[PDB]
Amino acid sequence: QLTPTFYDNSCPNVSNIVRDTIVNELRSDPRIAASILRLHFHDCFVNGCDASILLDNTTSFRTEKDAFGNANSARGFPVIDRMKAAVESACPRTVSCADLLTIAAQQSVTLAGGPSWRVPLGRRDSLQAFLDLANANLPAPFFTLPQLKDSFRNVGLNRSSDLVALSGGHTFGKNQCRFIMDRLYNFSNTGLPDPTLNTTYLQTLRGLCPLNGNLSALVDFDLRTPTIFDNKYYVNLEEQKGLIQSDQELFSSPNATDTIPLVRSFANSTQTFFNAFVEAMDRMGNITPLTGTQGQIRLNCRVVNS
Amino acid sequence: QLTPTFYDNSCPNVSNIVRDTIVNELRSDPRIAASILRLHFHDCFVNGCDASILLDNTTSFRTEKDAFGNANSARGFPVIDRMKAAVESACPRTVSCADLLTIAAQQSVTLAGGPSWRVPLGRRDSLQAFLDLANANLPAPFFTLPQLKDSFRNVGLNRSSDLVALSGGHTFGKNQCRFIMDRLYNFSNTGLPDPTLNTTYLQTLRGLCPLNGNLSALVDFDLRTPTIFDNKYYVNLEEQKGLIQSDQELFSSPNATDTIPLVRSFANSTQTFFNAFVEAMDRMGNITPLTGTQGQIRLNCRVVNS
Amino acid sequence: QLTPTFYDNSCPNVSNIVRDTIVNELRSDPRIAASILRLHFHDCFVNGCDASILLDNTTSFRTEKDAFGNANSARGFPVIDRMKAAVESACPRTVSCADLLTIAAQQSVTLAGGPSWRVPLGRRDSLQAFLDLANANLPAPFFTLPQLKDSFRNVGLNRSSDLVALSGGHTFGKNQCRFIMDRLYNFSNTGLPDPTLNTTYLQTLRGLCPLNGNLSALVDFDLRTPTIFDNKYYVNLEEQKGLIQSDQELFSSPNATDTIPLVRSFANSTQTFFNAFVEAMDRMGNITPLTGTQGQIRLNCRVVNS
Amino acid sequence: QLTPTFYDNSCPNVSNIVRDTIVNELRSDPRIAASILRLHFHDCFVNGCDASILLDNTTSFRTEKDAFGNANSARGFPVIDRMKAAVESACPRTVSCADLLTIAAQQSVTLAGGPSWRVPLGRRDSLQAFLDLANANLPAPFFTLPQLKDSFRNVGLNRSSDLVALSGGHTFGKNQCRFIMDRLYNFSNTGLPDPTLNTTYLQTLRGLCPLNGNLSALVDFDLRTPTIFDNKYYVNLEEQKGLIQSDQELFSSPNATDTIPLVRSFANSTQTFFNAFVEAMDRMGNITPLTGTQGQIRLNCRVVNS
Amino acid sequence: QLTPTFYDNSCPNVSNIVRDTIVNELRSDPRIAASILRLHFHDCFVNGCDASILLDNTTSFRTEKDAFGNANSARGFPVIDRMKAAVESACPRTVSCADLLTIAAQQSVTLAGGPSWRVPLGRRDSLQAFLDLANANLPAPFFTLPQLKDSFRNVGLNRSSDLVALSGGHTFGKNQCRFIMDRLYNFSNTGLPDPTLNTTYLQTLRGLCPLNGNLSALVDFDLRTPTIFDNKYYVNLEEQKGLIQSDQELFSSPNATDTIPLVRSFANSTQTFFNAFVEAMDRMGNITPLTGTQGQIRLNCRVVNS
Amino acid sequence: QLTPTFYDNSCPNVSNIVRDTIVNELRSDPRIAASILRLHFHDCFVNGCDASILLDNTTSFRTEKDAFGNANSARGFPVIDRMKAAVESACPRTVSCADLLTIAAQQSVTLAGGPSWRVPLGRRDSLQAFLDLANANLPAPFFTLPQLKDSFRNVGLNRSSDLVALSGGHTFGKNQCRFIMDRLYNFSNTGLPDPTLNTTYLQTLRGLCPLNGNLSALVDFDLRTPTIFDNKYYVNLEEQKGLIQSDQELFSSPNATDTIPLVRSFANSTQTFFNAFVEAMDRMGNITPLTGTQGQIRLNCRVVNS
Ligand code: HEM
Ligand code: HEM
Ligand code: HEM
Ligand code: HEM
Ligand SMILES: [Ca+2]
Ligand SMILES: [Ca+2]
Ligand SMILES: [Ca+2]
Ligand SMILES: [Ca+2]
Ligand SMILES: [Ca+2]
Ligand SMILES: [Ca+2]
Ligand SMILES: [Ca+2]
Ligand SMILES: [Ca+2]
Ligand SMILES: [Ca+2]
Ligand SMILES: [Ca+2]
Ligand SMILES: [Ca+2]
Ligand SMILES: [Ca+2]
Repeated sequence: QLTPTFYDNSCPNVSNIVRDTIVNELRSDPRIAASILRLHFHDCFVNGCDASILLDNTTSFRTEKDAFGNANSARGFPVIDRMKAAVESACPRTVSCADLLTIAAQQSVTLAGGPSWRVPLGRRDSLQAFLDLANANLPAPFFTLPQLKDSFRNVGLNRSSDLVALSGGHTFGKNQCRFIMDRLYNFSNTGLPDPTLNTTYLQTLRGLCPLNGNLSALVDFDLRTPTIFDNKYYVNLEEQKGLIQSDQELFSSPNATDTIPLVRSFANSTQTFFNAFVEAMDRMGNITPLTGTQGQIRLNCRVVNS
Repeated sequence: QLTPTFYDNSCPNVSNIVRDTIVNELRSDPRIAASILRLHFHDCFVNGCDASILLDNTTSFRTEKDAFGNANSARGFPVIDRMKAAVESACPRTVSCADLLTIAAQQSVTLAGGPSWRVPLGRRDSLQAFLDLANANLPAPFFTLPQLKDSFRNVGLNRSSDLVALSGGHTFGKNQCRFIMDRLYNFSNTGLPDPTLNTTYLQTLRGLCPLNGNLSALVDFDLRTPTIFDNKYYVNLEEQKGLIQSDQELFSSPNATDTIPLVRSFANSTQTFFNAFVEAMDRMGNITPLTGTQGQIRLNCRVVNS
Repeated sequence: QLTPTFYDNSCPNVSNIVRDTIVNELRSDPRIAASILRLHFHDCFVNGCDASILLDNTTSFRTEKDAFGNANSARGFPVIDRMKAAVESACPRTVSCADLLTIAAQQSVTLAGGPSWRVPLGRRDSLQAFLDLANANLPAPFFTLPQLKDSFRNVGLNRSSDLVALSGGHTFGKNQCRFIMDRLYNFSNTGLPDPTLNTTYLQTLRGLCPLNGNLSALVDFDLRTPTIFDNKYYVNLEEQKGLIQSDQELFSSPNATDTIPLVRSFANSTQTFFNAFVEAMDRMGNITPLTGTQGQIRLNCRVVNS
Repeated sequence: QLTPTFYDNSCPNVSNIVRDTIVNELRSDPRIAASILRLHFHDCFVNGCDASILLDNTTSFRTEKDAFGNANSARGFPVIDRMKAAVESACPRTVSCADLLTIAAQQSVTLAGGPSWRVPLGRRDSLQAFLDLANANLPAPFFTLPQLKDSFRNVGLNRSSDLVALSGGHTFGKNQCRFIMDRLYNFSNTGLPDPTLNTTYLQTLRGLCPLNGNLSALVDFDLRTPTIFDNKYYVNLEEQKGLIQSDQELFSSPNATDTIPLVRSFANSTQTFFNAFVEAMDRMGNITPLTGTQGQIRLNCRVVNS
Repeated sequence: QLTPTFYDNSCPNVSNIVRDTIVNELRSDPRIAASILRLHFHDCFVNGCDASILLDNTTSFRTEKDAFGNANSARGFPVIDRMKAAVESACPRTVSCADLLTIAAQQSVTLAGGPSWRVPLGRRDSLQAFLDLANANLPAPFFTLPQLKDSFRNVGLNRSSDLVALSGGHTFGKNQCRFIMDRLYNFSNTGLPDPTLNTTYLQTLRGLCPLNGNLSALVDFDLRTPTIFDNKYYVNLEEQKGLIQSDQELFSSPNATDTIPLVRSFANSTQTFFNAFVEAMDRMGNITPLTGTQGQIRLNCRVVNS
Repeated sequence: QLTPTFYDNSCPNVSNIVRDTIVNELRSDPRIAASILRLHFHDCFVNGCDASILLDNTTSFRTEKDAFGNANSARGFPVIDRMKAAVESACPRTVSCADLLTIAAQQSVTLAGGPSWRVPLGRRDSLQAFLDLANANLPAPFFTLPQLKDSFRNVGLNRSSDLVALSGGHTFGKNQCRFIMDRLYNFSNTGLPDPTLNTTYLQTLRGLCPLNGNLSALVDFDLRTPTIFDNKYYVNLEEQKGLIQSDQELFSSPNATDTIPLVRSFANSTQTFFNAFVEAMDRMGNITPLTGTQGQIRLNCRVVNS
């Protein structure tokens, strides 16, 4: 039902427009590509990729921007508005916000040096935002592996490769100190740091996130190549250098039987990882989409067309 | 206009409640899933899926339960009342009986081992029952293929796949002897059995439905897997083992030019059949629904809210 | 994702059927093998090998047959229809037109004496034709080397070997006089012939394409073996006997630094060329294919299944 | 590094001298202003504005005058020699040929009625001519929009305004029939004229360039004001009256998403166009200049000082 | 594309492991080396050396073990499983079953005293088994020479040396009486034994395979050195002592014009035969392999990885 | 005497070749761009940019690779050999190793995100390596500011901007712990750390370079953007975060009167820094070059042509 050539006759330049917008932002916000990939992920895990995450509050529904995994964390919204205005100008009423965000996530990966592919298209925009569902569906950094696995399965991403490949999104981007404190100082009430955190790195992290510092300070997800989309994320995991608990568990959990091989496999071959990432991405992009005449094609991503 | 996420913020647990109710019934009535799928079908073919079939007699209108294809045949009503009370208790005045029956039919298929999907929702309940329309719209086992085709077209299901896929509902469930007698003994006044009925099976059927037995005795629609929702129904058709005339005609009628390929196709691939079934089901679920402020959300499925 | 054994259980005889059809045509049209190889190439460069080039005009989309590089040039369509009818007869609804054209191109090469291999299979057919994209993506005979290189890169064929190997398709086949006139008489407004065209050959070409003759008259791409698929194409390039500008530039352009070695290499070893050709062909055959449930398996290559 | 006041103390009268020379030529060759603007453009696109285009053949290097876009097309050289002798007489050894040609191009625009500004100065003259680079860098009338865009980007003119503004140089000047024939009779082998050429104008052009006439006959670039530097060039584009393919594509190409607005914008306001032109011109004038002690200040523009 | 050093950095000990396993088996089953060489041959002739022959039945495909030339004949499977477990233990997920069987066949030859060489590596495992293709591609003992030649050509082994060299695999190993009965008693309905079978040997064979004995009793292929890989196989052919019809025909067929010289040549020089064998083996090992990312690296040779 | 257009007619593709080589290396060694910039610097400071640093030992002279500032520090040599072979293949005997290394250093800067410019060319290669001169001319991390200033002046880089701009090369790249130990623990026998090293950073550095760790472990020169060529290097200096003593002294030395303003100036404007860097680079590239017929054009950078 979704096809990569959906706009080829109706709006042949969409990807160019999306790409130009991102390249442009990158000059002022080098973090933009990572943020955008994350928005798509947060979009798709709550009722599919329907742009529900882009809606602002209304008297009929609460915005997903207030969900626990989005509040004071999700960012990049004005950039999406900018690309939407640009494409409305070129192909009035034709490209939905759901598709736009998908194309943008894909372009962000390629621009950060990752694989290049054409994402299936033709999704439509939701009529409401689902805050409660977002609170229930988004995974948290403190989940154990069986919990992460449960979280992915819940939305239909039932293969270990889905979880392992998609976690590679942590090959760039930033993370707040608040999310790693319980690991640097008192992990799970043991009164000691997380035993799976390499001790040399532990010292560095403590320097970046001092026990009485700013919890909103940012640290890079990938210590090797912080801004390049490549497979270094997996190399770090093998050395016990995954930044957040959910990262390290893919390699260090007693339940990581089925994941350790994929991790090793992705760490050994950039190509194997890229192919896997691309397939996992297209599976995530296919979660319960709105197609045909369901939903709408928003004029502005933040509000339902009236 | 109908969207699968309609209740996601208002009554997130509906499907769970519906599913639990059915699983529970299944312990005492293994036939319940089949019966429920049949109610939805009989609902949708008479003025759309508006729960009109669930209304009991009033002084202003006759119940569809007395229609020729419903009388002493349709069953499962108390189970619908039970799930309705359960959901009224969880989400007072929010889920209509039309939606409830749709969710229930879908859950019955999955629970019997069929595909799993999210049905479009947001239908509303009718204000009256349409007995005459039911007498005119419901197909009968003795219809020829052009008649079955006419019957489906009449309600908008105009593709051969609609008829072939939806007939796969006969992959489980029961059927009364009365409906196959004219085939086992004197078919169409020829004084002989239906030539399209495999002769070995003919003997078995005669053992189950003796010339002077109980016409209400039940036989399984699918001799291979009587209770499992799978594609065996089509395999039987190729061997001349379709139970009722309307089943066998999809493969044996001289007019079965456009249907034979679909039958063969569904018999060869469980996946092809499942996809087809799901699409056909969603097309049937979209017949002239009552949406927006039309119709109502009944407190009890058997009566109009006063 | 694409595998050479895709039809081995479902339609084991496809290649035989394709081969027999071509052998048969060859008796009446000795040019058929060359034409078919060219169709596949023109198919793959416009949204991948999805048989989009085979669709005829509809009210929703214009046919690619009217694209600048196809109009009054592309040929062989009725032969594809013939092989499609033959395979539909043997394996109803199983082999897509995209796969058929790929198998046909490969068989045409082998039958003209080239290498023999099994092409990866499992592609599906597009839902529309892309005329504008064809106008933008197909290379022209007057492109400079950096332009040819840009054209190939654009579709993902980013290696110099891709361009050099695939240009070897000019080892057989015909070309119209109109495409070489600017070279025989007034090259690039210099008022003189192309200095890279051997002068003895120049005289012959002028005899074949007189200044006031028929622009549609045909000349052979390869003067050594016009109909045999071998490496002579490269030997001609070293002697300044490439027929069209884009051919000669691979060896004579000031930017031909990376291509001259491959040309020399392919001219010295039939085996080296064959291996290269085969790999380049499989890379071209892998451009953004439609797989799984995307696109369809057409009953007739010229129209979308309704 | 380049400053508009470079000669203000050393040779305060240069512009006057340049202007007087042009005014004088204009009496005998009304086309001179257009030709001169074109020389500067052809100078700057090949290794920057270094007067490399003005050098005649030597035994060490071939003249750029033989490049494909210059041969039997570029003109105005003796007029440059005349202004050079005049300024050598006033300020011996002080003004380079690169600066002279820049001042001349600017004066030609103003004298034809365009904006007036002071161009940045201080460039120096090259030691050789670059024929191959000229063959690779100069755009041709048959390029598609993505090709024109690629051509400009290649030399550093990376904004759509650069291409759109600078194409306005076609607001005056002449063009040979040979460059529009493929459009009037057989466009891209379609056997039909270019569909983007207004049909009334098509007839006029055919009258000026008969199918068997003189290919060197000249037609005006701008049908509204052939000799006045103004924004009419853009008005013609909106009516499908751009003379050469590269002109019309800025408005009619499927890829003209980012250019159509600029075209419309320049067509609506002479001032907006003038400002844009001036900025684009100064960006082109800044391509990799030779400054300080690099290159030399030629005594005669056609030869390197020995 | 296939290289002998493929595992040298990833799993340097594979050959040692394979060799040790075979040496070990040899103590209990002296026939193991011959059987293994035969498995590789049967693997390669059905869709290339992709380990398709090692897969057991599934509901999606029938095992090739039931093919006419495999049923109650092919053996050695548990030994392959043993070496696979041993190498999985040393280099988890790195060596495919296709490569393993190739290395094993080569080691079996050397261990039986044949030449020693490094086989090209890097093949991958198939996703299905091809029973019908096996029934069509495997040669039978009763084929005439033109039929054997046709059989080899069909898979790409088009030289007479391929057939003659590879038939030398009969220099060791066993054969069932059933395959030589038609020759010892009633050859081709002549009511007489095969005239090309030396009469003294005929008597011995009759003693081993009595007219009413066990058809599964085994006789040695090579009467001179039954277990040593050497050229004696050819010496026997010259004396009319080839055991099965396809063996003797290489020397006695009226069509054996091109083969008789090779036979004589191999009978005269152990070195000439060894070189030929090795080259023929590497050509057979190169039949349509799955490389790069095609196919997979099985964890267990009998089943597809799920 | 040196001109940026030196190879434009003789080997127009050199820069492309150099750039492609580096882009390629970057995939495996992200540190390559930094290393290459450093080689050029070490080349130019010892008898000018004459590629003397690239020569290996001979019986007539010792290699500069053994100089104190090169031994177990300088790297990237095989990459230079690779680009040299590539350009010899395209323009035999035309580009010297001295020019190649200059182009490479410039390309490394741009590829890491720095300015883009065309370096003056035409240098030639030396006939010997100068080890003693290298020992005397290369600056060390422990030099005081007057010593650094003396070192630069000695080779002709007599402006404070030369030292300040060129020190910005430390905006990327790595440095060994051994070079910062005296600063982290016992600075200049004071028994205390360097007072000009920010104390928070001091802790981090100590974590990276423990008092009894590996002296060859690497730390990044720029803590803000370790791999991006930008002006952050200067921002760190103002916060006392220059990594090595010679870095911090430009801002903290009592003699830093003339340098502090430049540091502040470069920290405030990326453009000001880029312009300065480029000019400083071209001044360094002009140190006593071998031109005309002096020196030679090496076939291989490691040895003198014999
Ligand atoms: C194409 C025309 C159709 C005809 C003529 C027909 C006829 C029948 C008949 C006569 C029975 C048995 C009634 C009894 O013994 O009391 C029956 C049962 C059933 N039918 Fe159909 N049917 C048709 C289409 C469908 C469709 C489209 C569906 C649903 C998707 C369906 C689902 C069922 C099920 C599941 C049962 C068994 C119900 C139970 O056991 O309670 N039928 N049908
Ligand atoms: C590299 C750029 C290429 C250009 C500019 C180009 C151009 C052309 C032209 C102009 C013709 C003759 C058209 C006519 O007279 O009607 C032609 C014919 C042909 N081309 Fe190419 N071609 C290119 C690449 C390829 C590729 C990659 C293949 C296939 C692997 C190919 C295969 C053929 C064949 C076999 C013919 C003859 C077709 C026939 O006789 O019907 N070409 N090509
Ligand atoms: C965008 C791509 C461009 C193309 C493909 C192009 C093409 C041409 C052609 C083919 C001619 C006529 C040649 C002849 O008949 O001999 C011409 C003339 C001219 N072009 Fe362009 N041009 C381009 C850009 C420019 C630019 C940027 C300028 C200057 C700012 C310019 C200024 C002129 C002028 C003034 C003439 C007339 C010269 C005369 O009458 O002597 N062109 N151009
Ligand atoms: C002002 C005096 C300078 C001193 C004392 C100095 C010192 C050093 C030292 C000690 C290292 C690390 C060596 C190692 O760990 O093996 C280094 C690396 C580096 N230096 Fe400098 N340097 C100076 C000037 C420059 C200049 C002018 C440039 C170039 C424009 C430069 C570019 C680099 C680069 C890019 C690296 C990292 C190389 C790599 O990662 O391989 N340095 N420098
Ligand atoms: Ca969503
Ligand atoms: Ca990374
Ligand atoms: Ca109803
Ligand atoms: Ca069943
Ligand atoms: Ca296509
Ligand atoms: Ca040929
Ligand atoms: Ca120039
Ligand atoms: Ca004008
Ligand atoms: Ca096989
Ligand atoms: Ca033997
Ligand atoms: Ca030096
Ligand atoms: Ca930096």
